Amino acid sequence: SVETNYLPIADPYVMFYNNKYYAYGTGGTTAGEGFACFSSDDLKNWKREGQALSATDSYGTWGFWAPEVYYVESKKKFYLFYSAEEHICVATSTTPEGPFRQEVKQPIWSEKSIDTSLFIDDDGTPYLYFVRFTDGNVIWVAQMTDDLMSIKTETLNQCIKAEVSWELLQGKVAEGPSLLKKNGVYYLIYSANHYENKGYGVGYATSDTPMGPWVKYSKNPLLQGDAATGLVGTGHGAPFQCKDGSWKYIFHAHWSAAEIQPRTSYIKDFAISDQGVVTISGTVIKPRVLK
Ligand SMILES: [Ca+2]
Repeated sequence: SVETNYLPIADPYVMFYNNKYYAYGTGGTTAGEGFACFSSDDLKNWKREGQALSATDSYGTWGFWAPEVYYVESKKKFYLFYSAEEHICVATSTTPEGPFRQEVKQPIWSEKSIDTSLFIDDDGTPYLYFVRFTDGNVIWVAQMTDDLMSIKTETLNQCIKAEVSWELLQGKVAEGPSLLKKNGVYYLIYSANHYENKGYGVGYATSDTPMGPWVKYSKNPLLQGDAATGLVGTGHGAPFQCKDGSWKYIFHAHWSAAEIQPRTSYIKDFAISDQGVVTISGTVIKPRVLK
């Protein structure tokens, strides 16, 4: 039977671990503030796994946004990177579903920041992408310490700010970073505009280093509303590999053309060509939750 005909989260992230998809996003919780965990075998039908993170096990009581979860081979443990009260935080778990907890309930650093996304390079060096409120919402990067608990502030670098027309429909916002490396090029995939705008959209930038400098793709945006479904407010997503070796891009959209809330998530195809061009395309998978 059907719980809901949607995947009821915003700012979605998918981890493919041990032949199983695991989704985490903003909202859709059933046991208080924090993050839920959804799992799936096929990307269409999802089941709830429980409350991945409870507010009592973390810094903060409000604003649990934009979670990403990674199995770190180096540490043989799961790491949940997230925002809480407009600060960036990290919790750990021995399993994909949780409970993710902080031993000490504090953020990574003191400055307000959101939209954490981790990248560990071929070198073994960890990088954290996140938003600082320096000139609108701006995507920054810094190298992390070995324990993935702190950033090295001396490595702070500015990545992307809202500059071109499609990125300045509402407010001054570049956010929801995602990093992928392919054939020596680092691709920073991000969202621009206030999420409430129907023109929330996804674009990318490239660089020969993980911390820039960055050149934006000339044909951005990659995704700014899906034509076939009429989904609008499309953004804050994540790329991920599938069982068969192809890629997909999970993202949210407004509830409908009339109402923003509650945002829900959808899946399209994703790829980086041999000539280094990124595409988000294909018929939208409209996920649902079963019990
Ligand atoms: Ca994210």
